[PDB]
Amino acid sequence: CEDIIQWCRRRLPILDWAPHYNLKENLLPDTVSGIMLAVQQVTQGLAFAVLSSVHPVFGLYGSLFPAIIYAIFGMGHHVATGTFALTSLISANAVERIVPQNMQNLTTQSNTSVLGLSDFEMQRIHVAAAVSFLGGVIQVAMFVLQLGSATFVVTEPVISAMTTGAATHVVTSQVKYLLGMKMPYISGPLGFFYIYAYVFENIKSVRLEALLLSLLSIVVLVLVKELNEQFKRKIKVVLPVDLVLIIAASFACYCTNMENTYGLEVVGHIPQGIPSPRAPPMNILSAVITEAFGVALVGYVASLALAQGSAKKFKYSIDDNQEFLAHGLSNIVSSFFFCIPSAAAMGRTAGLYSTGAKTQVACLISCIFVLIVIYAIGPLLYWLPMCVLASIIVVGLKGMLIQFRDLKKYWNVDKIDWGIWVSTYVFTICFAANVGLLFGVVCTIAIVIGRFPRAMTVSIKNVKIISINNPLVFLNAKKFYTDLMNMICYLILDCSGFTFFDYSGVSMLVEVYMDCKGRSVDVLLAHCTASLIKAMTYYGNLDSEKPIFFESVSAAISHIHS
Amino acid sequence: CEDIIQWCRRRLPILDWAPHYNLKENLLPDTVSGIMLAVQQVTQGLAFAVLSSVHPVFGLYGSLFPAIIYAIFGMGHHVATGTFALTSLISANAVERIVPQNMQNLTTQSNTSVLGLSDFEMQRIHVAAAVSFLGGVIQVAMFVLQLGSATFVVTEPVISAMTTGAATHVVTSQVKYLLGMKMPYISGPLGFFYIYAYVFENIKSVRLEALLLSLLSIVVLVLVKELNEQFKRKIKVVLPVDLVLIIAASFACYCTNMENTYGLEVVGHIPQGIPSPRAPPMNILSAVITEAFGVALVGYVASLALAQGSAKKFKYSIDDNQEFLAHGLSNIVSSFFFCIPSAAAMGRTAGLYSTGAKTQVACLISCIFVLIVIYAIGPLLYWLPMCVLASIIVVGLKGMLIQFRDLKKYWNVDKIDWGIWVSTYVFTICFAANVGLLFGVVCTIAIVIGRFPRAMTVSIKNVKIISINNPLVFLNAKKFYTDLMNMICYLILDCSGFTFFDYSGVSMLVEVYMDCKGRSVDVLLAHCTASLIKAMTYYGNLDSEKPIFFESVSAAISHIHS
Ligand SMILES: [I-]
Ligand SMILES: [I-]
Ligand SMILES: [I-]
Ligand SMILES: [I-]
Repeated sequence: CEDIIQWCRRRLPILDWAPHYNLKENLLPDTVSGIMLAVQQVTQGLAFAVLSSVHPVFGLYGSLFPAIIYAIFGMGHHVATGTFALTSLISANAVERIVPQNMQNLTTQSNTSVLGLSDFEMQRIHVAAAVSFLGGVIQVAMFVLQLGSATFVVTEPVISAMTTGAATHVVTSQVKYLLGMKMPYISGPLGFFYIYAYVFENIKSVRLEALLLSLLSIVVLVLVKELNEQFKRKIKVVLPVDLVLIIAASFACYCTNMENTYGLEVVGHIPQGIPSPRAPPMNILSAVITEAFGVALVGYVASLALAQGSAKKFKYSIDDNQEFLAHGLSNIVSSFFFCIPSAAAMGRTAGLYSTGAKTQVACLISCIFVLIVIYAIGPLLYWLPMCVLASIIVVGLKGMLIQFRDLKKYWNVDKIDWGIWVSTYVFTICFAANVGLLFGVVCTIAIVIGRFPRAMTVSIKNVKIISINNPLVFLNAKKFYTDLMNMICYLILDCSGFTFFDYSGVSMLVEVYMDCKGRSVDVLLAHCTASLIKAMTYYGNLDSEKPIFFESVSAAISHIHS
Repeated sequence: CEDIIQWCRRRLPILDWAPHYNLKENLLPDTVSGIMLAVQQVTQGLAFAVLSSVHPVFGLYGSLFPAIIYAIFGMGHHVATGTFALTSLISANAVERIVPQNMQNLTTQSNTSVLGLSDFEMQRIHVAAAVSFLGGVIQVAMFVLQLGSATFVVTEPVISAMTTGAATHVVTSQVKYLLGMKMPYISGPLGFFYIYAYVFENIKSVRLEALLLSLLSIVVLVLVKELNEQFKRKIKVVLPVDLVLIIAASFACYCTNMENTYGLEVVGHIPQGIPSPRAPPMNILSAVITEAFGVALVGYVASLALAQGSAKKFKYSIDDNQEFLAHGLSNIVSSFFFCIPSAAAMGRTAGLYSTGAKTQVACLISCIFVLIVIYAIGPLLYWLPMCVLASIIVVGLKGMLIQFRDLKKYWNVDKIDWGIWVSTYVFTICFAANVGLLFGVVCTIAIVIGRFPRAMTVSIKNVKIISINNPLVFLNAKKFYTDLMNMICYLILDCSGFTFFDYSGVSMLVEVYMDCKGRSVDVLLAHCTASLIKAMTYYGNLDSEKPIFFESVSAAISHIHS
């Protein structure tokens, strides 16, 4: 049928922009954006595969396949799917719990040892792929039963606080690389403070060379990135400072013995790869349920925020339910190619904004470059120090960390969203990002619920006319009663603003009617829609041959003159 | 201070009705109600202490102390605290899990064997007392932080469905006594069907004498109780059919060997009691957390419903937070006297209505009679068959079971509360009463939340005037936008019905203003309270020297004429 064809065409938004592509003004900016995004995605993939307690080579795969799937199935134009450290910090818990460090040695190194990797490295990527697969199927299920229409519960302050707290957590997790020391996997309901306790207790074990390298890299990156923004009118491009820093650090670590003399840590091997696809270990799909739910929700909300921001900024329309399908398909297809959970990072979107990308082609061209890294520039990334990579990551987290300035706006506007922001931030700092999101949503719903029984439900208009403003539900059913008995020969209830109700509202309206009848004051109603009339005539046994319901306030006023 | 004194006086409502008592028209009906309630409380205490997997003598204690404490600390007039089978069915789970049947034999019978009971009987009453104590402290804590104001979330259909399902469960639990067979403790997420599966698989083990006795008792009870109400005008009293049935059954079981010849089951010993108070075992207070929460919530909700019904019927005012304190104190004080969890049953309230009780004195006089049962009529309750007791209980459950007629009203009024009723009933039948209550509350909140983004948010009134009906929160912030852009030189937003908002509402209002400015249509506002003006001027950078906010619609109309 025609409707079936329309439905099928609505699930592939690429056909909306592929034939309409213009190679006269949407090619050069898209190409430049792709080149500038390739290095960002490569560095983020490496640093967030190390953050996910898997081999760094798998973050490179995480920057290739989900981007293609989202380009085919995604609605947002400036959304670049990838590694997204927020989900890596969640999958690391499952990876470290199922496969702890005590099985590091005495391995096989053969018997389906994919790539050139040793054993105990496939045991961890298998758990990560299982987490990705379960998160993808959860997202697809949430697409089937249309929960994308229920995304209004996640408000702006909750997402802002959760992302700021997660940025602080990611900054904390990179501290050991900037300092140069080694720490065990510390996680839990208060790991943020335990990490710094460990750092301060072992302050004599830090390496000065790593500290100076990280400080120099951070200073140079911040200086170049802040000087380029202010001089945008003169310099009409974006300076690739990250690429220059990576090349300089690698060349300085190679034309020395800085891996041996001044004991440093570098990115290990990165073998040339893309092996044959393999199904994830469905045996583990029962022990990673909570991590799968956490990634499937956190990644979706963080990516939907970016998609909605892009749609608002560039004046186009997106669907909150198509993002569910796009992200679920990305995760499911990626889990077969040894990929960690994927989502959209705000830094890549900000880079796309600053470069001038137009369509999803900029997110595809970068993939073409990532392939080149897999097969050609793979072994070349041996001498990049982890201090420089950590400096790059913490400088790129600036957009997420700068969201502390929303506190002034929330204080000057609401002062109730200010408290929600602060509570969500402290919960995200203490426990985690998913706990922070859940707490924020629950707190928002509870606050909005506890504000109906303490708000004015009627308005007196200048026989007296009383207009019913808000809908009459169980939330403000009793408050309505005491609102109407407090404002007491005739009475007109203008029900034009009375849209929807329930059993409690109808029962309370009938109770008000009978109580006013008992106190020798008549109650004439108004528009009252058409279902309200039926409900009130059934509940109150109201006879149809008595004038109670009128078509307008003027009709009731005319009925008074009789 | 005077406020402290008034606060302390508000916590003892007995002083509100003790000195104002009138022993002219509030004594004879109160005395008759007390006499007619004593036998009801005795039978329910016995049959609900057996239902709680403890000795039947402890249900007699459960009908004595919480009644006194609620009389001192309670607001409702026709509320009689006691055993309340709904809470017994919850505490039985803890009793049977902590102390299962396999240690019934090989006991000590000494070393602080209270009263004359064997051991393994104190082991169960200790667990029940711990459950009641923890529930009481939970209720007192819920009184401290004033959660009694947040009781509007529990609606009438949820309570009705939960009570009907629990009544069906209680009818199921008494089936073995009516039939005469014996069953092991069956409970779980589908125990209601497993009980009947056991009954049908062992249909050859039922006792005919017990079945005929139960059928005769049920028929006589129903006949007398339905003939008495319909001849209320002639018979100006309530016939004590339960007392006559108990005496007749006991006397016909004594002047025969019906405990031996036609093998029956009778009430065991009922020793003369009221022992010394003893603190409940605090070692167990960690294994009964869920049962304590279940009783503390179900009992409070089912008793608050009755208190509110009484207040509405007899035109007085109660406090939803004082009931928390009264019930918590009742449970805590009763836990020291070997009592099972306590609450208010609907049958006792219906009996109080039908007798003519006026104050809480009718709930105290019965206590005086219960004392007589403890010390004098204790051993006399040996030959009462369990078939007659089960018949009495299932006939008394008529008020709870008749609530199926609310389905017609809910169908003819709402059709959305009808679905909530049905869903809560089926969940209560499947799992339990507490699960049913939780599901009902969550379903009500979810349905009410889902109904905001699909309701009309504005109303055009006959330049064009558009009145803002509902509050602008995150629930209907987006729906408002598309509601106002769809209805599009001048535009007036009558903000009289606009009462409370949040960040999302203010941001959406400012977005509508800017978009209308871009489309060359001016937006003039209205009353707009006083904080809305500040929020809109801050968020939108609105200058105070431009006419945007007016005091009334007529002022805006006058501004047009310029
Ligand atoms: I990120
Ligand atoms: I996190
Ligand atoms: I009951
Ligand atoms: I139950």
